[PDB]
Amino acid sequence: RRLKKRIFAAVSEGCVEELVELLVELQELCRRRHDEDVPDFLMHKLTASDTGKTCLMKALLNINPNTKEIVRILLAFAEENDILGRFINAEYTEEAYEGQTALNIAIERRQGDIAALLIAAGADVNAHAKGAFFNPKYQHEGFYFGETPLALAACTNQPEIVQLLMEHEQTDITSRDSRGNNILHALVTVAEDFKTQNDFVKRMYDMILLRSGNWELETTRNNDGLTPLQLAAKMGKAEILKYILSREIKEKRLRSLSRKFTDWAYGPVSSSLYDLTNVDTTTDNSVLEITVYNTNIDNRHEMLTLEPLHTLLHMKWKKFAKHMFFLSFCFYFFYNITLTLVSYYRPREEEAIPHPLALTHKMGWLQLLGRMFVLIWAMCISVKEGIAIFLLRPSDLQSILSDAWFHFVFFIQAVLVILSVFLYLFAYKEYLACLVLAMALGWANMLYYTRGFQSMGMYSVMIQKVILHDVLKFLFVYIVFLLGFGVALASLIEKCPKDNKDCSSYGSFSDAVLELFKLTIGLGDLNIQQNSKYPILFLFLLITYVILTFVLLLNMLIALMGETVENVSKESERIWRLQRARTILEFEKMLPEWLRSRFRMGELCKVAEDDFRLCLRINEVKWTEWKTHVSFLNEDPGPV
Amino acid sequence: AAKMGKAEILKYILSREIKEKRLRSLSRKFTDWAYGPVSSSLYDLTNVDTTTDNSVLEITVYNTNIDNRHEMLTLEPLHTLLHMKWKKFAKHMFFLSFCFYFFYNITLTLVSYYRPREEEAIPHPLALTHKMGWLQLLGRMFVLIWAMCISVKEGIAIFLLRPSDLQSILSDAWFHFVFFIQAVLVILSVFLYLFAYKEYLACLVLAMALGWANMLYYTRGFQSMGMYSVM
Amino acid sequence: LQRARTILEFEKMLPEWLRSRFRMGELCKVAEDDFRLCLRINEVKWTEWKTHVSFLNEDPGPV
Ligand SMILES: CCCCCCCC/C=C/CCCCCCCC(=O)O[C@@H](COC(=O)CCCCCCCCCCCCCCC)COP(=O)([O-])OCC[N+](C)(C)C
Ligand SMILES: CCCCCCCC/C=C\CCCCCCCC(=O)O[C@@H](COC(=O)CCCCCCCCCCCCCCC)COP(=O)([O-])OCC[N+](C)(C)C
Ligand SMILES: CCCCCCCC/C=C\CCCCCCCC(=O)O[C@@H](COC(=O)CCCCCCCCCCCCCCC)COP(=O)([O-])OCC[N+](C)(C)C
Ligand SMILES: CCCCCCCC/C=C\CCCCCCCC(=O)O[C@@H](COC(=O)CCCCCCCCCCCCCCC)COP(=O)([O-])OCC[N+](C)(C)C
Ligand SMILES: CCCc1cc(O)c2c(c1)OC(C)(C)[C@@H]1CCC(C)=C[C@@H]21
Ligand SMILES: CCCc1cc(O)c2c(c1)OC(C)(C)[C@@H]1CCC(C)=C[C@@H]21
Repeated sequence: RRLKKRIFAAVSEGCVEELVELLVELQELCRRRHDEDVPDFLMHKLTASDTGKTCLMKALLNINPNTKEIVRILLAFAEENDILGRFINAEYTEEAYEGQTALNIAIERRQGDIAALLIAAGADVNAHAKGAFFNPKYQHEGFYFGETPLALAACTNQPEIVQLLMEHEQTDITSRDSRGNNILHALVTVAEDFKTQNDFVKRMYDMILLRSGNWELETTRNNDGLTPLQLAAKMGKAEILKYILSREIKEKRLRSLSRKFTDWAYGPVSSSLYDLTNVDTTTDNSVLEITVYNTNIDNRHEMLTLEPLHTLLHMKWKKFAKHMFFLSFCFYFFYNITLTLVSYYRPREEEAIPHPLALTHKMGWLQLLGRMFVLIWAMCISVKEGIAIFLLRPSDLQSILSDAWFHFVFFIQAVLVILSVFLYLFAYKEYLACLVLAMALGWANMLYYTRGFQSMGMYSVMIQKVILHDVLKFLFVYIVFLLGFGVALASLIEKCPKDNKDCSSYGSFSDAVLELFKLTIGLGDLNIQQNSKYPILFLFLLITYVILTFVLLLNMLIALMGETVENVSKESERIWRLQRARTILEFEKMLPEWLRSRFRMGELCKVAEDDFRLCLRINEVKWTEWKTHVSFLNEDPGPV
Repeated sequence: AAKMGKAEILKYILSREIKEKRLRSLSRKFTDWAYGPVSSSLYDLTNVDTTTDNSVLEITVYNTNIDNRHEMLTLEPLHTLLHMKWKKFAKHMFFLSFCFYFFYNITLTLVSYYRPREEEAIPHPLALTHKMGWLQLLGRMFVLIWAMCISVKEGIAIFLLRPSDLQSILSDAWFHFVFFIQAVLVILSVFLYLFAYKEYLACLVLAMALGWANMLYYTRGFQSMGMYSVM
Repeated sequence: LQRARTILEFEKMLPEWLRSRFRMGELCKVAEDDFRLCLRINEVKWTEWKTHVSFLNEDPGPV
């Protein structure tokens, strides 16, 4: 293998003369040495076995200003000895790198000129790469282009090569990779925001679709049942989603491939009929379901401006969800009042036994429907939220924000009511402690129903983000000081002469924690005389607790100050639109078949000749940029 | 460049790529490979790690006569190098610290509210227990050994205090003293009580209150709490 | 910053055998007659492109 290793060193450096020298020798060699299987042994003297790497690969992996040459001498050599098929179509063999061919290397190293040669020489254009570096799971183990040479040219912004590969036949544009993705899914995969990758996926996602001329690639489910449209929604790619929905192909013969059919235009005013094929919840998983109920991404706020949704969210509220949100509040109001107008009349007395909420049995009519409404609606929450418990594929944060703080307290409230009626039934006196939490949890949870009511809605967000993030810290350090300084003053106190009982406020530890607790809130009375060994030390630990406590309270107002000036005006108004969206859809999931169909949005359209699809009209006004409006669906400018 | 605090020049010395051949040997940014956007850059750690004597990672951190030590620690054979040392060994040792310093104050505290809150003739507060059960033996004994342990150790941090330009005040030394004072007041008392003095109680109580407030120190490897203990 | 002092102050404590085990780095053939420690830091960059020529090892990736 001396001739083998030296030719590898030849393509490496760039020595063309030294290459042509051994070029003759391998030509002189194979005629008489190891004949009768010439092209196999000849190839075997070019294969870097245990890797599959041939000379042509070794040439283009290592680019030098003298590289266009060494390719040509090997290609003309492949022509003479007739190995041109297996020569170019050879691939690596190891699992870490499989399928990587010559065309795969040339498209990466920006040698677009050499690419045109290898394609014309008969390179398998619809190649693949099913290795590990080419299908990583974690980041920074490799690069996912999509197991086609076309994708690597498009993902890496090589439009000249994409056009050339595209025009050449045998270029199956409807191909599919290992994980089922076609060329369009992969472009949705590798696409970041404008801070990162500039815009070229938006431009290259356009170029392939315009020329394709069919509703084929945009309607392909990879393996898990996802189109490029749905895939863009799940991963959280906002820029590409803005294009897919609001796509106008003004050039005729491809107006059919649009979703922005302009109904008409009279000067500044125009009417754009967007489409709602797979955006509404009529079918299975859609944008409006994925965009809202997803939690594994972070930018769900920015997506809900994209505007066959925002108009679509608002109209669902005006129709049905505004009412159902209020019909909810009236029953949940009547419930707590019922639970409360039992709790302050029957428990505040004792004869032998009161039955608190059980089957009334010797009470008037007023109290029958009272107690009965509690148990049925108590079980009703107790069941329902439990399904929301179960369908809780882990909300990435936790029980904490984005919804699940509230579905538990609803659940806990329902359990504690029914739990008590079981406790009381056997014998137990523990019924009262459960009704009282059932009130206090209930009243504080009426605060929940403030989201379809604006500015209050933003206020119920700010309280929540504040009782998760800053106050929880302040307690945790306020505990350790209180419990810390609590012992110090609870131990410095000494003998309580029984002749002078209740000798001091600070006695046991339990009293020290509270009489310090009353001090913090601004309540009670203080006298530095309490029976102690050191009245000088007994105060220094107290004035200590005043200062050290006080300092954190200033860390409080500034830590929220450093939170509110950055967040509120953008934070509250936007996540409010989010949680309001879940409320709309969650009601739409409830509705029966006949009632949902009646309230289904949309209006039919003749967007083109052989094309009827749903729509949603959104008028607008625009003055700054003008045109001689030519793209009309219907020429008559206006309604009717 | 590290000692004087010159950040711009340090950014160049570490991340130097001499792409032109014949002088690639003079680099510290050897690219292992590159496949399109993804690449792998093998930076160097000749005199950046603490394997040898005074280095960047020792000078950049322990220096106080400059002001811009923050901006330097982004320069990135350090930031990656700081983070990996934590994941390996220092995350654990920081928590093994907190458990013993937790068990210490609880020990010091579960003596302070049971024996001092009574008086017969004399209680021996923390001395050699001598007619107590096993629970109280390892209790008192753990206090004195670990009390001396802080009392010694921080004292070396006292001595190796080429004046931290501010003072005892910020950038570290506010906390190494209260650790020291806490350790002194405990052992100081056991000496005071030994002779005859009644002053033992006043020292145990500061030993608690200083101790509990200094548990706030151990909040730095735990993020957002860590930023709160700075503010 | 203060987190950095905590890391090193612990590293100053560690005995000889335990420090050597936890020593970072990996050997490299950066050049012909040159072996030195290293630390791999991968990255991602999209805005500026080039026909990458400066390779230590030609095989693009781990292993
Ligand atoms: C976060 C902490 C937990 C939160 C809790 C939240 C709720 C607040 C909790 C309130 C509890 C209030 C007192 C309860 C009733 C008394 C019983 C008791 O506990 O004490 C008994 C023993 O215990 C002691 O004497 C305490 C000594 C150890 C202090 C531990 C503090 C740890 C904080 C570390 C923080 C780590 C920070 C880490 C930083 C990274 C003595 O009590 P007594 O005199 O025998 O009892 C009176 C008798 N009576 C009741 C009949 C009248
Ligand atoms: C024609 C009528 C036939 C009956 C249809 C019945 C349909 C009702 C649906 C599903 C039927 C099954 C009921 C299950 C009961 C428990 C569900 C539950 O929790 O509900 C909630 C109320 O949610 C509601 O949907 C309101 C229920 C009041 C009756 C509405 C009738 C009018 C609907 C047509 C109106 C058209 C008006 C538009 C203008 C033209 C109670 O709140 P919660 O316990 O905290 O629940 C969590 C959810 N939440 C926090 C987001 C609120
Ligand atoms: C600056 C203004 C803003 C901030 C202000 C600070 C805010 C608060 C910060 C911190 C809380 C501070 C603690 C206060 C406790 C005082 C009372 C005490 O310790 O002893 C007393 C009670 O003792 C108990 O009841 C023992 C504790 C029981 C466990 C429940 C703790 C409640 C905390 C829930 C946390 C909810 C978290 C949910 C929200 C996120 C006396 O003990 P006793 O003798 O046993 O009882 C007397 C009656 N008996 C003799 C008849 C039995
Ligand atoms: C194989 C084990 C053999 C033993 C090795 C012994 C090594 C220990 C080192 C030095 C030995 C000498 C000890 C001197 C005692 C006083 C020092 C001191 O203050 O310590 C501190 C704890 O600091 C620690 O280092 C933790 C000590 C607990 C034992 C750790 C054993 C596991 C080490 C291997 C773990 C590998 C796990 C990684 C995953 C694989 C106490 O806090 P402080 O008093 O306030 O001190 C100031 C410093 N501080 C504020 C920054 C915290
Ligand atoms: C008001 C914003 C939403 C809300 C509702 C609640 O029901 C409660 C909330 C918050 O905070 C906690 C969990 C601390 C409360 C504990 C006890 C009660 C009586 C109520 C709990
Ligand atoms: C909490 C942040 C760090 C800290 C720890 C402490 O130990 C103390 C701190 C601060 O402030 C002073 C010095 C005023 C305290 C004096 C008395 C006590 C009981 C504690 C002192």
